[PDB]
Amino acid sequence: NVVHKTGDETIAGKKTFTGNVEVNGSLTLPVQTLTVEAGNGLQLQLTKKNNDLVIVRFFGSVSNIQKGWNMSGTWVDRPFRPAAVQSLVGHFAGRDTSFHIDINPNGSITWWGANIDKTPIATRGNGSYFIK
Amino acid sequence: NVVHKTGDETIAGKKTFTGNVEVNGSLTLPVQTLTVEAGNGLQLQLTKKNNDLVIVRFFGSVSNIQKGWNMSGTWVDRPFRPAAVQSLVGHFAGRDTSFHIDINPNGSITWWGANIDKTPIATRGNGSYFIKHHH
Amino acid sequence: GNVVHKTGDETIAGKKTFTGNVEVNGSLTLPVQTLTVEAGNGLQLQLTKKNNDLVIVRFFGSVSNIQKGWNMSGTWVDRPFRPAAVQSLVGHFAGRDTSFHIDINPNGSITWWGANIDKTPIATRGNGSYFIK
Repeated sequence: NVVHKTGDETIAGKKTFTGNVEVNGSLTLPVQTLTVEAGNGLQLQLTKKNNDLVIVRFFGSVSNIQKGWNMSGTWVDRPFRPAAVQSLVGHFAGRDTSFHIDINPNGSITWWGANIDKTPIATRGNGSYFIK
Repeated sequence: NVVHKTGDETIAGKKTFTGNVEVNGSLTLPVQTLTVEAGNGLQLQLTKKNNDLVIVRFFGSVSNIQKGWNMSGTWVDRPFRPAAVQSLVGHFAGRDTSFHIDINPNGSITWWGANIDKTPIATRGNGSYFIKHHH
Repeated sequence: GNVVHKTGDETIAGKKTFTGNVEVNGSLTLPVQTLTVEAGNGLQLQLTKKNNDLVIVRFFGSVSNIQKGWNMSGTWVDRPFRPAAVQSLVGHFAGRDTSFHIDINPNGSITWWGANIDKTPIATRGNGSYFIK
């Protein structure tokens, strides 16, 4: 039940390192992913590592929404919801223009681009937030 | 004075794992937060993990600033300053338009949106940088 | 003695799988690599990759003579920095209200997804993050 300086080993218990720790190989942490059909044609692909850092990738295209409106689709599942509202910037493919969405702590998503009419505009980009 | 394969333990010393490490529970690293009234109505909420990765959340509303001007507010505290100038993109709420700011290693912030006249414009978004961006 | 101690600087081989919770009060240092890319059309990327997974890209340079959906006509991203899946990274034009994005593709090519840019260079800046895995 001792940890050695060689060999593959499994280690249980809470280990608190008070100093500097270096890893020269790979550090593997939990990863979870989620796809959200957020509404109005917007899709989010979320990847969460260490139950904290989330990178959101925008897909789809948005139409028929105004600033301040919540997207009319599926809310972000509980394990991806941030503790505070997170504003994620995205870009309209092939344009000079951008938008942001807010992912609210309840999982709802609020649109904060300009109003978009019936003509969809492709939405892309990566945004990052911390859950805690 | 020995680390075991069970139990809660505290481990002092620089420990270098030359191979692979996996953590199946939570990995807790240092976290520090700071709110900065940057100037010109712009507010930054910074969260720094592992004295390295920072996510900056923009709040407030900017007015009366020209491109390339330092913002006329509070400088970023030393622990949050990057080693190289970092450009963080933000978005004006309810608009098609965006800006960026440069967070300078000295703690200052430079505005790099368009010139903004006296009417404030709400500023939002998350941007991330490494303090230790270099190998 | 081949055991890890609760004191002292020590180097430790073997894959160590911590099935529980781990806390680091000092700094955790993971592998870091950097790359500068003249991506084409004046666009420059400075990339930092940590743990062979998280990448922050920093845009520099000034872009000209590029159309939407065209691949940029410069150096492709070196293999170690390529994402598994296409990653769209938003950038900002310095001193302007306008923005762009590029797609960093799995082969290291980069596709321009701003508006078309004619002969006059516009300065490009900003950070974007992605996971390789």
